[PDB]
Amino acid sequence: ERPTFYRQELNKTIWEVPERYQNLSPVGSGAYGSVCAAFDTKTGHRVAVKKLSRPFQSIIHAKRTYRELRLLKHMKHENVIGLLDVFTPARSLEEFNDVYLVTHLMGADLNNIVKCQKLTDDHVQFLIYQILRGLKYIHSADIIHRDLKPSNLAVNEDCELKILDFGARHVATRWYRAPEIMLNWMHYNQTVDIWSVGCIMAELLTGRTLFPGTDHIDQLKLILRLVGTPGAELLKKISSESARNYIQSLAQMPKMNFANVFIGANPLAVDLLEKMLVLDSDKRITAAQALAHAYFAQYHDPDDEPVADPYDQSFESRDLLIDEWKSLTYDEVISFVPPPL
Ligand SMILES: CCOCn1oc(=O)c(-c2ccc(F)cc2)c1-c1ccnc(Oc2ccccc2O)n1
Repeated sequence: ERPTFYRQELNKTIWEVPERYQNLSPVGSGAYGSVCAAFDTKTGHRVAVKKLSRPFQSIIHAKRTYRELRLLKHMKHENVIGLLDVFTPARSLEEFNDVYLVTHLMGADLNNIVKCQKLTDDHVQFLIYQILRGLKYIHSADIIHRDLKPSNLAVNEDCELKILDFGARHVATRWYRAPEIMLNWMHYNQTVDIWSVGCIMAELLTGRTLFPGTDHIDQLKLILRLVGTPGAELLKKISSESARNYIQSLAQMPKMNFANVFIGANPLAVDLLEKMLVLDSDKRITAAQALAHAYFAQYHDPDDEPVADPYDQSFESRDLLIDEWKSLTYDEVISFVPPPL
């Protein structure tokens, strides 16, 4: 089989999709793409359709299309965005130049669902548990999110949450960023995603952004004032002289009393936060560890927290030319096989 398409301009952009999907309605766009809500007539479902902006405009563009198609094809978890479909109108490699991605429309992000804010301990518990559950899977594939933030979480009105790996507004990235990755570090880790999860949690229990820096310099100042200036041990792990100084040069920040800052809320929540917002990535709790913690007693089930199949990202090392990335991508478009009902 090979479907028939129809073009239209969802302002000011042109869309070329199988007749399968109807009622294409714009829902947002960034620099790397445009999404539309729509109805999958096959399954009778509502879906999100993403048209990538110019997938192969450059080497940098080429490899990221590829990166995106590859991760999305790999992700099969209820807490992580995956692919229902992927298509192109082209009929040969020769004319390949557009890529479309299909997934379950969620219709909003955490932000979009949460404001004005401060929800019951109960919803926080549930939202964060879904995030730690999807993160468990992703990390288990040897993948680091690194861009975890509210606008990177897709939530529907049933409060079900999915992590999207690529996807801002319509959040301010450095507000959610592990300190280590605002210092040029490192041979750092997975637990940078744990920092952000802590940052999101704080704001949900609190109704306000934990660390709304104005820049990377400010950002660190606010982080330090909560968590305090670094132990001499941590210090010794820092090779970056300039990093050491910036730190070593501050008010000697005392570690603040979580209890007092946070907030009148569930002492379990706070003791978990305590464990997520650590200066040392080496000492930060892990997705899986975080899931087995008292705070999520009513949601936590160890035999329903799957981990992923291994993912080859050896491609990340390579340096190919646009055409090779492009044909790589196409090959993956060609080979895609759809999910089961
Ligand atoms: C436009 C804001 O976010 C878009 N988001 O980034 C993406 O990149 C995709 C995306 C779409 C298709 C795909 F195959 C993969 C990702 C979606 C996406 C995925 C699923 N549902 C929705 O619905 C939303 C609508 C408005 C606001 C937030 C939403 O979550 N978006």
